[PDB]
Amino acid sequence: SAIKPDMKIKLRMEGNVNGHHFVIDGDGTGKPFEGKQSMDLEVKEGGPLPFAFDILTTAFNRVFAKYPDNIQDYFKQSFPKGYSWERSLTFEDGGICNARNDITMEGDTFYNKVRFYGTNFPANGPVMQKKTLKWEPSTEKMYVRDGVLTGDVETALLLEGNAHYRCDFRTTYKAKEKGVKLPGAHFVDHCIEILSHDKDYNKVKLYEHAVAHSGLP
Repeated sequence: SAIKPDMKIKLRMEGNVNGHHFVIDGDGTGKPFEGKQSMDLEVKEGGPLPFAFDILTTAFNRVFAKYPDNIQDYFKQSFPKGYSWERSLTFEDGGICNARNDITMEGDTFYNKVRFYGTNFPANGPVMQKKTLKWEPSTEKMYVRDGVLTGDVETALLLEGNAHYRCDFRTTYKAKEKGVKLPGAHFVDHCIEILSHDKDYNKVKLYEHAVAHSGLP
């Protein structure tokens, strides 16, 4: 195995939401085989961000997911050469984002080149007014569509005042190496949380736990 039980994470995100430019660096560690990761994020340019930090967090690697023996693990078999993903996020009030990550490995470290582009967020909506509290736990449906591994998430952000703000994500995943075999259809359960933050979310500690399963308990 190329992948160790303890791996470092290095990340740079460049992006624009509703015209606002920003650059965010990340440093972290995780346990690929237990499906757990945490990372420290720091806004380097464009802070304080004028939109809900929460919209970025699913962009800050399905290598961090506990896969049982009976599901093909496309992500761990992609290394050391690595893989990319592209994601479209569609929010219920017309906000739309496109994100991508190119993931590489050098020694004990995953490097992440992340881009995040958002537009059409209404000025009076929860993203631009900073009314989000968290992502609900979610299930990602994994299947093959025209020869490409595809994940669908139907999820929601909890808002201030007991309301939910619905999001649908579609992610396409592509190994750099031709001839990594596609998996069968399956599920990955996700829980993402902000563990700590400073006043304007210039510094954030982020955690994710993910488990692959075939639907049964």
